[PDB]
Amino acid sequence: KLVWVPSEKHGFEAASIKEEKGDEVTVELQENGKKVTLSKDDIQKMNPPKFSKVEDMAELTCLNEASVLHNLRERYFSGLIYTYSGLFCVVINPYKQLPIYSEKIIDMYKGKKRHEMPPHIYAIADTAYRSMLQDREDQSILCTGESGAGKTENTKKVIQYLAVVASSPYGELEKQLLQANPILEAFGNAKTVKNDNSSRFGKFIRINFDVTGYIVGANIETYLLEKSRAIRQAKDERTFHIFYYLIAGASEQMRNDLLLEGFNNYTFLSNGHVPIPAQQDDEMFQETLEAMTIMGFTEEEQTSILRVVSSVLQLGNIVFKKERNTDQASMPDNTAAQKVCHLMGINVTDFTRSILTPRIKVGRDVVQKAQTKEQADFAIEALAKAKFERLFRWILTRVNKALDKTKRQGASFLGILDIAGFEIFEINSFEQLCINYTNEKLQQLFNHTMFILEQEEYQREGIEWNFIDFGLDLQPCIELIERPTNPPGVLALLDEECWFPKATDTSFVEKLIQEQGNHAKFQKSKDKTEFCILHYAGKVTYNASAWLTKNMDPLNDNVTSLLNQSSDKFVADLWKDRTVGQLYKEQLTKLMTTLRNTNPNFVRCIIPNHEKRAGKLDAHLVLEQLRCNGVLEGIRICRQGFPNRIVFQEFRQRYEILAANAIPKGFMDGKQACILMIKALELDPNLYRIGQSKIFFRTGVLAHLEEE
Ligand SMILES: CN(C(=O)NCc1cccc(F)c1Cl)[C@H](COC(=O)Nc1cc2ccccc2cn1)C[C@@H](O)CO
Ligand SMILES: Nc1ncnc2c1ncn2[C@@H]1O[C@H](COP(=O)(O)OP(=O)(O)O)[C@@H](O)[C@H]1O
Ligand code: BEF
Ligand SMILES: [Mg+2]
Repeated sequence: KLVWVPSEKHGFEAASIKEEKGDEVTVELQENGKKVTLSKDDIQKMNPPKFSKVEDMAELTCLNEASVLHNLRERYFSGLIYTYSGLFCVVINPYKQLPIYSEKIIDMYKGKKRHEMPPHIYAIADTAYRSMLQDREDQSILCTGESGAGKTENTKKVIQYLAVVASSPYGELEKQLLQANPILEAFGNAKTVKNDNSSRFGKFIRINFDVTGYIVGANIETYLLEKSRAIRQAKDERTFHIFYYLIAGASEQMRNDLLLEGFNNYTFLSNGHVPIPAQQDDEMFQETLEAMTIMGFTEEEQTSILRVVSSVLQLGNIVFKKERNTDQASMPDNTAAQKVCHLMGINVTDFTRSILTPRIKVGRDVVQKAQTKEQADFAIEALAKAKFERLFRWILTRVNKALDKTKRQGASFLGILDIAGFEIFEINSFEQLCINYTNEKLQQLFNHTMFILEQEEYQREGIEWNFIDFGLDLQPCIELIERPTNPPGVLALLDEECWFPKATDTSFVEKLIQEQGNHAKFQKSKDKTEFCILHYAGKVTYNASAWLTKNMDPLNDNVTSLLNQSSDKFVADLWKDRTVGQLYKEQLTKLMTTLRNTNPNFVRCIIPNHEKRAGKLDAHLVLEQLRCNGVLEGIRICRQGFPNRIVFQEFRQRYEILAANAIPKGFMDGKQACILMIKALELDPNLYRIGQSKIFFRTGVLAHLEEE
């Protein structure tokens, strides 16, 4: 007499039905004994105890939100962070070190089928690896989820599994491969209120393989680096790890060399020295230097990199005042300009002139215009973000150079996506639009993949599949963001608005209301810069402040030129060289085109709590992520159809006891044997469907069968 009822504290909770009266049901909570009257439709059927901590939730007889949630909860507290959810995988961040990632465990998963061993990331990495050789098709592992859910941690475990199994211990390439993320994270990761090691970029790591299956090379593409983090940070947050590593670690000689001057003497360090618990910045600096040594970065490359990190900071120490009774920019103190110019290998007078009085061509004449304090601050800020992303791109292209040095492309690859998941913030700027546009494509991919896997399964069994593409639901929303013309999208109207002379951020929004106002996935807010978009996971209020500027990404042409002709060979290489929106759409088209031609493996990461705590599972927050992931839409769709499918030999062996009379003494066909057991059970012909190898059942039909 036990059931699942909705719970404000636990999401769902065990309770027993004491009295029924039509739709009204009076339950008694199996925790505190408190009486609760609620509707029959809020009540959720509970699974037999033989399903306690079930490794694959597709095995559940009663498929419901309450049963799935409890299955993940039971596993999580038993130390079990991995759970298979039929066609995809779920990972709940333990926030503690688990002993599941040793050399013994790697060897145990070598060539094992998904069902042959307990759930692990190693098994996803192995099944995709074996399939790549067997089927001769490219693979992908998609580690999705919120900030601090476990995307980076899992992505790296796939790398360390494959660097062991697909090795030619480890070997120069595999040793270097394991150093890519230590380097990239030093420059692209930061301490955030959500994650002490948040990825402030997204990546798709492509590992290349020999016909035999040996790692032959690798390439990494990065997306959306938060270059604005170099300038200023929110309360209790840090810039990229590298500034703290360098300042904390650098030798007495290095400090003097690169003109480094402590945590409190830099404006680009908004909160001074903020520490990362259980981590020392000086230790991490040595750990980063070591990784760059393994990757083959010469001491000169290492030192020129730290010299750029130092100049990025100095830029954010230059102070502009105003000439008396004018808006005109003045630099009364040359101290910072001199220090940064010594580092950038450029002339200080030529730099000062390039920031305060830049020469601009008008045709045919050239206007030397004096800048306002505001324009010069924007120019120095714009240049510091631009230098930093150009330093990340250089470090990245050098890592790729080290990792594809063999001039070998292989017969196949295994792509590993680790990009930022959907998150609604207080301010959702142009970057959030791009991140949320990306997830509209990654969720359409997942939805459509499940739709193909099922369409193919239903066809094999010869059972009727009356469903339209599950990916098509996310299509109008995408068309509101991309779509070049007929109704032009959000980005298309931005690109067009950036060309208008008098154009403003409000101007852009007014034009957006005028063009997309009555679009299904559009809503007017309630501020003249604000607008809403109804994404798969939820309504997001976007603020269009400085988007026109963000899409244009302007830099002072004069200083970029000086840097292009720097006396320092490295700085010169950085500045060796149309919209931000158009360029990102290209990156996403190219990534989606890649992913669409690989067999995808989904690894849905779940954050247990917003506290960064071990053994604390926030039920309603885990529920909120399964909704967002598509898990709850999945539970619904499979409830609608046939969730339980059993093979004839397994149906007979499992339920021989009940229909004892139906099976006559002798040899008989599997399909034939079951028909008679089904007929003896007097099962409704709407509840079942006989397939070519498995019997398809509606939800709770097999639960009824579960009796002794
Ligand atoms: C019946 N089924 C299950 O795995 N049921 C458990 C389950 C489904 C969904 C969310 C869940 F939590 C859970 Cl436990 C297997 C194939 O069915 C799927 O997996 N479809 C599916 C469709 C979706 C459609 C839209 C959005 C998400 C979706 C997710 N998924 C087939 C199995 O017999 C063999 O693996
Ligand atoms: N499987 C795991 N085992 C141990 N710690 C983990 C695991 N997954 C995540 N963590 C913890 O969570 C933190 C955030 O993980 P991270 O992968 O960087 O998140 P994100 O999904 O934002 O990339 C890590 O610093 C670590 O403490
Ligand atoms: F913090 Be996650 F890596 F976006
Ligand atoms: Mg990450």
